[PDB]
Amino acid sequence: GTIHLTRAEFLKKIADYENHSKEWKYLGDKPAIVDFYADWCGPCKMVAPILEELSKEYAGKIYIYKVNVDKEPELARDFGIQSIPTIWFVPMKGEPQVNMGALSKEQLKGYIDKVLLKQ
Amino acid sequence: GTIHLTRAEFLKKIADYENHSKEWKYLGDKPAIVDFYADWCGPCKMVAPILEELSKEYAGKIYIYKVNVDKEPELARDFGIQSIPTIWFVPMKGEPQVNMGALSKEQLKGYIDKVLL
Ligand SMILES: [Zn+2]
Ligand SMILES: [Zn+2]
Repeated sequence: GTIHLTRAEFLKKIADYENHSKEWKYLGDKPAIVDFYADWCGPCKMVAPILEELSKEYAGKIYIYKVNVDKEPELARDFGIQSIPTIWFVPMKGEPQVNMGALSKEQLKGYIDKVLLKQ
Repeated sequence: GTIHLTRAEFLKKIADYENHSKEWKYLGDKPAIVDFYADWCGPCKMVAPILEELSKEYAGKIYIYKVNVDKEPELARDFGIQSIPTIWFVPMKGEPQVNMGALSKEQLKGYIDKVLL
């Protein structure tokens, strides 16, 4: 005849349907920096050229990404950006490490070496 | 040098971070009907015998399930049930086809032979 179904049975016979929160999973082929900045940020203008030269010095070893929070408000909001700049250090495996505020080249190199490249 | 990212590009190069994938993965070994009913439901009274009949003539081809929404409030709420009866036709692959309202034996056979089989 027809088959009566509890929710517990539904999960086994129909679909294990709950939309469980997704675990962080990096998709890039090299570790990365992700720099959340804005045009009106003072420090960022000094940091900007530092990131360009770091992207050359570590070329082939890392990516350095930039996100303009004004142009990408959904992304910025979803990641709770408050301090400008907010800099993410994203290793191939593990949770991103987050720094709020500006950093010197040597501070950046420190994070690149220890966090991105696992020295 | 540095690479600028749109959100769409972030989703590909960094992390597909939203809970927006989940694939509907039907777990059964044959197609199914799932009938969301309730005791307070008038038209369900007419549909019930029809389903039990269909349950027999298609035995081994499909399953016909029944969910009492008042006994399974989380299921009813999670799937946004808005009227009773609500009937699902669940294919081996693809999203289920959903019909709100009582159907006829002629109509149910329609979906079964065409959508399920
Ligand atoms: Zn979002
Ligand atoms: Zn739920």
